[PDB]
Order: sequence, then structure tokens, then C-alpha cells
Amino acid sequence: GKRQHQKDKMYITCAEYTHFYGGKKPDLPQTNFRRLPFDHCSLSLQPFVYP
RNA sequence: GGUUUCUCUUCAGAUCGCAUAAAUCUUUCGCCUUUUACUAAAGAUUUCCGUGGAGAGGAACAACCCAAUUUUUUGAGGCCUUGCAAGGCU
Repeated sequence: GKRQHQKDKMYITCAEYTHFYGGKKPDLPQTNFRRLPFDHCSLSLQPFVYP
């Protein structure tokens, strides 16, 4: 045997199944940095005048 | 009692081998009509060219000097009192 067609195999390959068909994605970062600047109103998301 | 040299069995931990091949399978890659033959990395399992320890049998070559301080060549023996022991003695 020679592994001649390894991307196109008779089944779904392991990497292909992970990336497209419901394998576990690594999912590393989640909302790493989402902080409003201190000078901004939380409701308006714009610089406050009367804090 | 020894050494050398062949065959077989068994166990291999040691860089088993200051050397280094191939095959099979699974992952990823490169080739791109299909299959041989392949490109190159990881992991797993075998084969092959060699090696070490132990045991058994065969054959060949050799042989049944301190006595003078610090130790071991003596300060060694004798008397008195009390309940051999202690002390005083010579």
C-alpha cells in the first residue's frame, strides 16, 4: 500500500470531519478584551458630560 | 585446574550495533486521469544484515629480627588495727 490520495479518501478524513462535520473546534479566545473607555457613558457609549 | 575452535538451547536489560536498511498500517503533506512506482514528517508493528550473557556436546593445543621509662622479662616482697575488705606502714 501507498498512501496516494490522502485528502480524497474513501471516507471522511479526521481533519475534514473536525473542520466541517461536527468535530470539536479548539475555540481558543472568547471576548478577550471588550471594555468601554472610562470617559464614556455606559448607555450612550459616547463621552459623558455629567457623570 | 587452562586456552583455542565448531554445533545446539535459553535469556537479552546495555549507544544490545560510537553503525544503519526494507516492509505493513494509521495520521497529516507533495505529486494529479486510474493503478504500479512514489514525495516527507509523526506514531505503531514486523522482517533483514550484525552483537552480548548463561548452559550442554564434539575437536585441537599446553600441563597433573623486641630485657634498661610508654605496655610482654617487675619495685618484685614483709609488719600493725577493726568488720577477705579498708587504712597506716617497712
